[PDB]
Amino acid sequence: GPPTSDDIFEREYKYGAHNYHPLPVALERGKGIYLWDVEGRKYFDFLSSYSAVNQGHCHPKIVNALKSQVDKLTLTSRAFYNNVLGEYEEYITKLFNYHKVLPMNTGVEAGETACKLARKWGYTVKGIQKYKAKIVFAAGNFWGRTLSAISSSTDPTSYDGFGPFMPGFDIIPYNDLPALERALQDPNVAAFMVEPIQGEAGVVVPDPGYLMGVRELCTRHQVLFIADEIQTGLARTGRWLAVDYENVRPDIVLLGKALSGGLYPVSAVLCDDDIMLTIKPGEHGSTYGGNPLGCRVAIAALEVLEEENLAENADKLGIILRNELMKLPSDVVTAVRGKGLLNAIVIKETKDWDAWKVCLRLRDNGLLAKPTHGDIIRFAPPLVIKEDELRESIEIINKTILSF
Ligand SMILES: Cc1ncc(COP(=O)(O)O)c(CNCCCC(=O)O)c1O
Repeated sequence: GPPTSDDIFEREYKYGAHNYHPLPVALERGKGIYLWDVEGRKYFDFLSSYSAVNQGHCHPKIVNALKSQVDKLTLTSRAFYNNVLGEYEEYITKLFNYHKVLPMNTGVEAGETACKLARKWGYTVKGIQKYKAKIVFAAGNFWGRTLSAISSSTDPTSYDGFGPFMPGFDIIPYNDLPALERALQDPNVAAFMVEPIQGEAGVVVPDPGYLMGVRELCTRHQVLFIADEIQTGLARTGRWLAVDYENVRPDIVLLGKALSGGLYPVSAVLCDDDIMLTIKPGEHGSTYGGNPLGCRVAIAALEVLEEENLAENADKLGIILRNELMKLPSDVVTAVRGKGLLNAIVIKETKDWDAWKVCLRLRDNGLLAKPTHGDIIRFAPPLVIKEDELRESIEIINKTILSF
């Protein structure tokens, strides 16, 4: 007989690393906004694989692209050309209006690529002496699990026990233009990297004008503005890029997640020639980066986001969702924040009542969500959700919260 949910749990515990403690639910199927476990139970997905399935689970067009390409050609490596990569590159660089794209697989690789680009540009264009180039980050940032990524982190669970740490990474508070100015007084600073909204920190939305400030502060000090839109980009927040809300053009744009609809690890780094061309042949790459299969999947995913106008959907439905969430009692839900379909609530955590328990009961009532720490619950359903479905999921969130 097929394994039960408990069987799945014990098997992963026995033969898999304990680097996660996931919400006890064992899914075997997913489609659109919905997930199904081995017992056949139906659930709303309100995490969307950290925006990777903005298009919903197993969106037919992207599945068709994957299936059509998998029979033809999947991996030539970059020692030779394949026929798809140039097509994808032209499409995506004209969609976001940058000169060039460097393809990688995972989001952390896009971040690493951005850091290498920043340092090369600093040494070779800005004249920073080797090796004194600094990159500034914002506290609460998350951009991966490599040693470099955790070296920028202020979250002890990311970095504790994994040092020594990468030099040249300065940290300043988020949503703090004066701190950024002070930091950008150092001429050896090559770049400032920042999330338009801090996802894993708990959907931290900075104040209006922060992004435009950052653009101005980077421009005035000859510092590269790196926007990590891996979670916030691709329709999730109600625009194609979150930075669009303030009409800001970063120097480097990081893409991932929804770039494939969950079908293939594809990330992208976008920038103009004066930054991209600092890296010469043989100095950077990846085995699977830019393989034809991922490129087909990515073209399809981006087409889906454009054709179904998922950005406008996310904007309208996020308005509705936050409105309904504000009606929860302030004595139990202390805050609701977000943009588009990236939202979170903060609950008045107690010794006995926390966000984990809330997510357990939400699961019990057919809605899957992720708690950050003990007091933050993310609400981020796929952008294909309908209003009638969004309501009903809201009705589950209510009832669950007011059950405690
Ligand atoms: C803004 C932002 N940029 C970059 C990244 C890095 O993306 P990778 O594909 O996990 O390396 C993230 C990582 N997201 C992680 C959640 C999934 C998990 O840890 O299991 C992010 O949030």
